[PDB]
Formats: sequence, structure tokens, C-alpha cells
Amino acid sequence: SGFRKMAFPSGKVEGCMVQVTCGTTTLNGLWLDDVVYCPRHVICTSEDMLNPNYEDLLIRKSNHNFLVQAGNVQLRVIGHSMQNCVLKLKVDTANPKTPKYKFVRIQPGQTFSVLACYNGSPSGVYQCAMRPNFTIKGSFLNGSCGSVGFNIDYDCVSFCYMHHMELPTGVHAGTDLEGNFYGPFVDRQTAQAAGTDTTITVNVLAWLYAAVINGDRWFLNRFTTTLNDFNLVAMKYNYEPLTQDHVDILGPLSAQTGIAVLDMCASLKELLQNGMNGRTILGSALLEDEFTPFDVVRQCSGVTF
Amino acid sequence: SGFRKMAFPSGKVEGCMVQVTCGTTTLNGLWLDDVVYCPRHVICTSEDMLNPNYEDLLIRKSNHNFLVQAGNVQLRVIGHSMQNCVLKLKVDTANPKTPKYKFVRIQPGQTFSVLACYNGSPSGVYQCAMRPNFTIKGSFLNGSCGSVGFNIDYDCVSFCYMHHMELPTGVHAGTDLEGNFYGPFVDRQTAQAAGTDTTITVNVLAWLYAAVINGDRWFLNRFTTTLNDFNLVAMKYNYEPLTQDHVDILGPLSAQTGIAVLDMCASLKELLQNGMNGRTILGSALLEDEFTPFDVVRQCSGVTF
Ligand SMILES: *C(=N)[C@H](C[C@@H]1CCNC1=O)NC(=O)[C@H](CC(C)C)NC(=O)c1ccc(-c2ccc(OC)cc2)cc1Cl
Ligand SMILES: *C(=N)[C@H](C[C@@H]1CCNC1=O)NC(=O)[C@H](CC(C)C)NC(=O)c1ccc(-c2ccc(OC)cc2)cc1Cl
Repeated sequence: SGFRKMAFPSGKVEGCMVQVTCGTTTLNGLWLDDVVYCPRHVICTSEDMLNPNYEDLLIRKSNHNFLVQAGNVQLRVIGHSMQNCVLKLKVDTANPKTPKYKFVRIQPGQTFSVLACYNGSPSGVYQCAMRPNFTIKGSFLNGSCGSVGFNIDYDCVSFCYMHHMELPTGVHAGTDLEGNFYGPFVDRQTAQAAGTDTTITVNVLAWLYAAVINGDRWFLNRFTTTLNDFNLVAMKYNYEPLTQDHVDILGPLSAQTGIAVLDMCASLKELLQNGMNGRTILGSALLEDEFTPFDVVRQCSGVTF
Repeated sequence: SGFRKMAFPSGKVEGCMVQVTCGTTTLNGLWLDDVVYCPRHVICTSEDMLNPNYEDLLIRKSNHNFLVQAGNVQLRVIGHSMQNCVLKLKVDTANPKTPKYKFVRIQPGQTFSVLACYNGSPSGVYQCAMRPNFTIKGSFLNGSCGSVGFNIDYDCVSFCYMHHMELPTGVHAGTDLEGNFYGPFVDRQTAQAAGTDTTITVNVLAWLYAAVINGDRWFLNRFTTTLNDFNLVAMKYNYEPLTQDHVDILGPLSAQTGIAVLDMCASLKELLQNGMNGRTILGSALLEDEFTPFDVVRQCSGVTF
């Protein structure tokens, strides 16, 4: 096809992954400057995970109870603090591989790369999207907590995600790098319901736009529509209501492809009702919503770092 | 679902990507020890690409005609040589970031990660598979030549691919790190037909096996079959004939899932004939063949580096 789900080069982020062990529990940590960030439920035993009292379990723990390993070397913890749901460990050495970074909280629909880590060593990288119900559909096993989601632009690394748990529906939930969970989720072993998920509409439109340059044009039609009428049929199929803001982001894409945004909305409208009839767009037989407009522009123009 | 296409951490490979400019043409290079590897058609002008005579165009070029840039620093070329279809540039400095590496030629069906590069700076990483017709379905633009495909195990980096061109059907063709093209392809601007592609059967079986642990079990049935009868229906649907060797690789997977290999073949057989009926396995509405058995084991057990 010529279009793939591709993640940022994980070079900068690999230099910050460390191992954090507390008692018998071990997970990944993010070593930036002289601080290491990790999920706070590292101080939890298997019995404590059913209903923890984190402020009560933390005070029992001390600096020497936290062992940080950066590969085969040891870090010495000279202070600890709880910020919401992340643990902050102050070490005596500043990470020589700390990049120009930034702690951001992303919005639903936005994408980011995930460096899946186990025991502080990188395992794999993949692209992910913040679902509108504030979950992510990742690939995580036990010991994956502490892995981070990040974006990179030019030279800066924006850490936006840290992994914490898996929901009963198999999806995943985590926090930003300040400990605040994405969504109405808490860190304890209880049945937690994610809301009714939806489809990021502006993302599907950017994907259909990407398909036009890459050869697939069979879904294109000659019908057009209006912004309202599209939203009326988008509500029924569990899609986000497109706004004038959404159209403005799809703007430069429509100027390159030469097909107006409202024309593209009509093609998706008919794709929504008429189905796919067994055909494929860009190799997929479903409608992809994990490509932002900026993602489509980045891959069809080749922005590097 | 709990299963994603995830590429190796690209940290080691980013340390070897350099820029190579010859005349007005520029592409990516791979800097290992004191040698830089790059596609040989860097010595080609736009007119020369229609039918080059590489040995005749090379002798006109000299050391000072090759400028290698490792970021903002310059490398000095102290010798050049043509190995098949790759150019070898000997520099005066050994790359300090050279990892433990190895030059391998992979077989059809095998997967590898691709670090897409432009002007010697990494742009993105994604998973790819060597199609049985010796093409790959990648995501490449102009200036992407010189990007490499690689696998990583424990600590070693096995470079298996270097990008060279795009075929009329939108797929891609390249060489190993010794210049030998994968398939019957040459480096010139002419209509080149890739053969009739097929579906890596042992890969689809490993994917259905991955779906079993991850929750999807609706495609499972109670019919069983034999190795022959499966192959007879695999030929008609353009699938590789499964061999006793293929079954042996799917062995440890069948022992974990507790379902024999031949039972799994019957389920794919019915999936092949009866279709999908609109259902989805692991979120996809098609049968994925870019997951090797070893890939499925690696992600369902968490092998790190
Ligand atoms: C971190 N290392 C680890 C990664 C998890 C585990 C496997 N896959 C992942 O993403 N994180 C955890 O184990 C956390 C720890 C909490 C204290 C934050 N817990 C969970 O991930 C978790 C929480 C609740 C349930 C659950 C499911 C269904 C229920 O009823 C049907 C009840 C509770 C499961 C899990 Cl894995
Ligand atoms: C490397 N930087 C560059 C990357 C290509 C270009 C865009 N996408 C890619 O993968 N490599 C090339 O441009 C090479 C150079 C050769 C001398 C190896 N060429 C091609 O990629 C190429 C070759 C032939 C055709 C072609 C297609 C159809 C035809 O008739 C229908 C005839 C020729 C196209 C291309 Cl892009």
C-alpha cells in the first residue's frame, strides 16, 4: 500500500529505562536527570493490591528499600515522594543520557509511541492512541508497568503516558508523568469499567486522505454533504461529532489532495452505511482511527529527527 | 485485543545512520566500525537511472566526491569499493556507537524491523516481513534509500535489509548488507515485475495461535484434518504448503495452548472457505501473515534486550 503504523525512533527513551525493585515487586522506571519515575504500586504486595492505602504503605518503606538498577550499575536513592499515582525517587547521579524532554498530558484521539519494557530493558516499540474513553489498546504483560508513551519532535521528547494496569475488557489504563490517571481509573485490583468507546472521526478522515495519495480511491464518490448531516450519521455509528476545529486540522490535507473536507465526509458516510463489500483500503478491511492528521502528514512528507 | 505489531527498540541502529552525498544525490548510510554502507545508485544522476553502467560511472568518482555526514560532523573517505549493489566507504574514524552486529540474509516469511531514515536522521520504525516473492510492503519516500532492516537478539543486531527501490505495484525491493538483491531485481529505473505473491501459512497459524491466548477463540472448531488435505486447500487459496518442518516450529506454541497443530490447520481451512462473516480476530478483519512463530512467542512471553 505504502502506509504503515510506524513509531518514533526509540533511541532517546531507551537511555532512560531503569529497573526498580521494592520488596519482591519489580517494575520499570524512567530516569530523567536525578529523578526516577515509576508506578507507585511497586510498594504493593499481592495481598495489598486488592485495596491499598498507599500513604500508609509508603511511610513503612525507606530509601534503602528502593533499589534502582541502570543496567548492571546501581543507583542510590537519596529521597522519595508520592506524586498522585507515580513514585519519585531522587538519585545521586544525573542520567548522562537525559534528552531534551517535556511532560505533557495528551487529549483523546492523539497518538504516541510506546516502548514496552520489562526489568528495565526495552522489549519492543509500537504506535498507540488515547481512546476517547481514556484507555489505550496496548500489548502489555506482567512486569510491563513503568513503560512510557512518548512523542518526539525535532529533538524534544514529550513523555505523555506511563503504564499502570489492564482493565477487564483487555484494554489498558495509565497516568501522565505527574501521576494523574487518564480517565476515571484507580490503581487497585478491582473490576473497573471503561466507558463506551467511540471512533475518532477526524483520525479516520485523515486515514482516508492518506489512502488517496497511496492509490486507493474506490471509496471516493460524487455525492458531497454538509457538516450537520455527517454528524447525524456519525452519532448512530458511534463516531465523534466533527467540529469546525476538526475540519481546520484536516485543512492542509485537503489542499494537497485537492478534495474538500466535506466531500471526504460524504465518502466515509457511505462507507459507514454501505459497508466495505469485501474491498480493502490500504490493506485493512476496517476503518483505522489511530492515525492523526499530523501522523498522516508526517509519513507522507518524511519529517525526521 | 492484547497483541500488536511491535518493532525492536531502534536505539542501537540509530547510532549508525549517517548521510551520504554524491554530486546532487543524497541518501542514508550505515556506519559500522570504519566502513559506511549505502546503496550504490548514489553515483547516479536522474538521466543515468534509466540504464546505468555502474562500473563505468564509479571509476569517474573519487574519494573527495563522497561526503559522509554523521550528524553535524564530517567523515573523511579514505577508500571506496563496489560490492555488488552496495557502496563501501572506508572512513578514518570507527563509529563509537557500533554495536555487536552481524550481516545475515533472511528467508521468505521471516520478519524484521525497519528504521525509515531520511538525510541520515531516523524518521520512524515499523515491522516488516520478507514476502515469498522477495519484496517487502514498506513505507518509503524519496531519499529513504539506505535505511536498513534489522533484528535484535539479547545484544546482537542482525542487519538483513537495505532499501533500494520501489516496484510498479507499490511494493519495495532491496539487498542484504552484501549488495545481493532479494529476488530477481536490479537497480535501474525500469518496469520490474515481482512474482505472484503468496501468504506465509506458518505465520497465519502462529497468529491464530496468538489469538487463542488473547481471548479470540470463535474461529476454533471441532473438525481436525490431515497435513495433506490442508495443503490441497492451501494451494487453491494461495498459501504456502505446510511442511513437517513448519509444524515443528509451531510445536512449542501448540504445547502451551494445548491444541494440536493439525487441529489449528482445520480451523484456518474453514476460515479460508467460510470466510469471516464480518467477525474480527485480534481486531483485524483479514488474516495476518507478518507474525512469525518466534514473533508470537516473543510477545506472549516478553523477551527483552
Ligand atoms: C504492571 N507491571 C502490571 C501490568 C498489568 C498486568 C498484566 N497486564 C498489565 O497491563 N500492573 C498490574 O498488575 C496492576 C496493579 C494495580 C495495583 C494498578 N493491576 C492490573 O493490571 C489489574 C487490575 C484489575 C484486574 C481485574 C480484572 C477483572 C476483575 O473482575 C472481572 C477484577 C480485577 C486485573 C488486572 Cl491485570
Ligand atoms: C532511494 N532513495 C529511492 C527510494 C524510492 C523512491 C520512492 N519510494 C522508494 O522506495 N530509490 C529510487 O528512486 C530507485 C533508484 C534506482 C536506480 C534503484 N528507483 C525506484 O525506486 C523506481 C524504479 C522504477 C520505477 C518504475 C515504475 C514503473 C514503471 O513503469 C510502469 C517504470 C519504472 C519507479 C521507481 Cl520509484
